[PDB]
Amino acid sequence: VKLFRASEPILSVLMWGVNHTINELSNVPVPVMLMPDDFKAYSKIKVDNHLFNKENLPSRFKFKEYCPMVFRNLRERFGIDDQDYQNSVTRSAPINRFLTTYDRRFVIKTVSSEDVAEMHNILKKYHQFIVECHGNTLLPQFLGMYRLTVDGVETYMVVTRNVLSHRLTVHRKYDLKGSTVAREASDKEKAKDLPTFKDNDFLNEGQKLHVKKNFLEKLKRDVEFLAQLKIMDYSLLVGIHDVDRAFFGPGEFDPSVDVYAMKSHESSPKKEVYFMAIIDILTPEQYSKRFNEFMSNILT
Amino acid sequence: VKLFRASEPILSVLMWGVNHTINELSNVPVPVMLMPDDFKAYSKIKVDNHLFNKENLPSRFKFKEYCPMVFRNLRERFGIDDQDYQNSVTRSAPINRFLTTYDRRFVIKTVSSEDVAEMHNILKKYHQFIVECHGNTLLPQFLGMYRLTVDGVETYMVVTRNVLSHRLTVHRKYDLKGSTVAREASDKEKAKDLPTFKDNDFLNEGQKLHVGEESKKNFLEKLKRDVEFLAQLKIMDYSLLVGIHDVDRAEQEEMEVEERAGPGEFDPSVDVYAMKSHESSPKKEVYFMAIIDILTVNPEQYSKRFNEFMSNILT
Ligand SMILES: O=c1[nH]cnc2c1ncn2[C@@H]1O[C@H](COP(=O)(O)OP(=O)(O)O)[C@@H](O)[C@H]1O
Ligand SMILES: O=c1[nH]cnc2c1ncn2[C@@H]1O[C@H](COP(=O)(O)OP(=O)(O)O)[C@@H](O)[C@H]1O
Repeated sequence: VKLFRASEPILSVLMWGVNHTINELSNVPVPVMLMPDDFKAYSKIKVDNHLFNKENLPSRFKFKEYCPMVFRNLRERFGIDDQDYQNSVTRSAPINRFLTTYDRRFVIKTVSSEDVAEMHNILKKYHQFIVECHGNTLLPQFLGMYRLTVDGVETYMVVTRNVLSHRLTVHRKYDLKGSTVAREASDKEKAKDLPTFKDNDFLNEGQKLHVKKNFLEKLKRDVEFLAQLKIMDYSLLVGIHDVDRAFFGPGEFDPSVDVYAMKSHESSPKKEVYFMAIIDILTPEQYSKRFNEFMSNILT
Repeated sequence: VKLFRASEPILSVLMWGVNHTINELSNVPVPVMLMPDDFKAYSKIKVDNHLFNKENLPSRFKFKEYCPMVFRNLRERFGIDDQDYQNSVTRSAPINRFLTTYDRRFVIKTVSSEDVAEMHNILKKYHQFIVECHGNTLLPQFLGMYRLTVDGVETYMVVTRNVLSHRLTVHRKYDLKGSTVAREASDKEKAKDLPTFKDNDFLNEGQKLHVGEESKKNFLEKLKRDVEFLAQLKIMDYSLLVGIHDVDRAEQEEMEVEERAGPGEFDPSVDVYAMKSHESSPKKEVYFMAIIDILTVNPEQYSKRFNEFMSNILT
């Protein structure tokens, strides 16, 4: 019984809508492939109850899903079953603009109208690039994109698969950009429960990441693709888990789930698990090489 | 997997709507009591898809369900599972303004906005009546009420359980109102396949129904209670619907079907208006009898003439 009980009502609508749209899709056959119109399609639902079912939902709200068929296909190509996606969103309210599902499997990012337009401009090429990868890629894995309307105000959301592990506590996080600029953790951010250490502090800390080659074979392909689409401003996200810090076990992960995880070599000083993926690709060619250059020199 | 294919877009929308509201309702807990708000409540849904899922449904439609908690309670009080109700509407398109679900269990009547308003003004007394008679009534058993919007046009629909069996063929039917006036079926009507006969057609045929004492008296007690209730609401124009099933004729027809390649027994949990004919009766028959057309000569007077007529309708 899905009472859509959430820490605030926009999350109740998120849960209701993902539930609703995924059930509707279970009544829509999967095609022999996608058509152009699938890349221009949307679904729209306006809910207007009166004295009914108001305990957790609002009485009036809207939900819009951009390109349901394309995103259902992507979900398939990334190895995610729709009912799993549905349960990760609906079984308990998402948690903390960036959210995660209760099981930390997927992350929900608030985006702008500009970003939604940008994904529409990239979508057919993104999808064919993922067809040609057989999904073996470091780009964000886009699972769904929604517009919610609560109390008159529209909110746009993109759902991705999580870079970090949904089970293993992550001990240090870095947001690398490869720039010839000055990205460093702010003193306010440096005092966070878990800091986000941008580019400079990765070399001012001295962390290396020890292991090998298939990774760069995939990354070069990715950033070539992003530059060739005039995308800039993207970051690479690195997460460090210290096994030693510490049923189930330490350093133990499922690679079918934590798709980006990577075990450290025996030669590493500490026993570690790394997680690595590209993020924030909704906005040029120089940016590619510089960026690649930086990460060219993270691995040992 | 449910395509909702139907001969008309409105039926498709009806199937979608019953599916949607029943599944929504399954996420809503079943209340201890009903509250008064529940009798003014409604659920609205407005769909505008674009290049998406338009094989069977329209891109744009609306669906409204009246007092859904109240009709869910009613369903439960008439022994009808919600899951079953949605399957009868959604597994296959309803058929032939009157429709029936494919499995012939439920009847869907297009009605008027005034009918919806009348249902609203009587619903709370109707629900109390059903509660205090435990669903034992010849009145209509109302299961849902909806408003569909297709091509900018609203259509009101009331779902009821069938007076007629979902299995046993009906070979005669009468619509009796007890009126003093000459109710008779037209040449047009009397030329249909299953013509719907009226009062004087019933009398000129000298039809009488032998049900036996026990179920006769159950029927007459039910009917006294029901039409007293109706009269206390200023409701008229309602009829008794009687369908007659000829067991022997059904045996012959079914055998003629089998040749092209129990008997007279029914389930009273399902065919709740069904009565066997007395052990010592001329033909082995099964009747189905109920009150119909409830949303609208004094009302006390209509009650009186009606009851005195239907009292003599059977032996
Ligand atoms: O998939 C994720 N899992 C966990 N945290 C993430 C994930 N994606 C982004 N983050 C966190 O939120 C931050 C915002 O990243 P992003 O570059 O997409 O936002 P931006 O447009 O403000 O630059 C990341 O640097 C990191 O702190
Ligand atoms: O429950 C039913 N099962 C089978 N036929 C029905 C049922 N209800 C109504 N009918 C058919 O519809 C006819 C008219 O019904 P009703 O008197 O309620 O509508 P009205 O407002 O047009 O007079 C009935 O006399 C009968 O022919």
